[PDB]
Amino acid sequence: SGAIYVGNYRVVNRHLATHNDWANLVWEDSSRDLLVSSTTAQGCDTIARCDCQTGVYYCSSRRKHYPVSFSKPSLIFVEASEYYPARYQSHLMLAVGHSEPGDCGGILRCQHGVVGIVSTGGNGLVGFADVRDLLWLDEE
Ligand SMILES: NC(=O)[C@H]1CCCN(C(=O)C2(O)CCSCC2)C1
Ligand SMILES: [Zn+2]
Repeated sequence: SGAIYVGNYRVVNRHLATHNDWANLVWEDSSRDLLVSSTTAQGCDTIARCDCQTGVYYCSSRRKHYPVSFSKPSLIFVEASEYYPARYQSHLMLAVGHSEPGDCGGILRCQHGVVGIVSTGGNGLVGFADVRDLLWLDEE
């Protein structure tokens, strides 16, 4: 579990969104595994606006932050899970690291701020849903 809290937005994995998230919906995209809901309180996270390919992510199944090198956001084939069939997920970045079911929502960050959240795992790989292109998270 986990979310990004920027401005009056809460960014979560679409597959982990709550009823309150759907009842206060701003935007959602199944192909990216992302959903954004509105919040009453202002958040403290800042979004990175950069092309970094190195950063650090939080892994809840290890209680640890790990430095990683990650690929550029791309269209990657993801195997069937309890939440999605086998399909192409867009704006996904891969790295070598631990990610088991429950690690989704952990933040990946670089020197500029939040880059994205854990969205996929298994096989000694971890995939992150990028948020750096969502410029509207910085306004309204
Ligand atoms: N964004 C997605 O399509 C993910 C939905 C949840 C499940 N996804 C995963 O990668 C695993 O849970 C599969 C079992 S091993 C741990 C990682 C894919
Ligand atoms: Zn950066």
